[PDB]
Amino acid sequence: SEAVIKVISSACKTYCGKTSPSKKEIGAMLSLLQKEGLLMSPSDLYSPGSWDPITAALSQRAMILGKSGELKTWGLVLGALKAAREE
Repeated sequence: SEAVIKVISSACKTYCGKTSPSKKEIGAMLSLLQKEGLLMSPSDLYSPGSWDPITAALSQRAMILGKSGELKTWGLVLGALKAAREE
């Protein structure tokens, strides 16, 4: 909502680098992860046990609707966290 955008922006930069997303990207993806009912708060990203219902949905709408405007962001924000919760 304001902090998470940065709390995760620093992680993706250390797990991806320049390839990482942007404050504009994540910010938009978040609003979508809250409207779809997939998340109740921006801090929900700290729940690695909810990435399942959040990864299948995004990949489902993209494969079906034909647009991964939010997937490209999820995959990135995930590729970083997944590594942060492994060490």
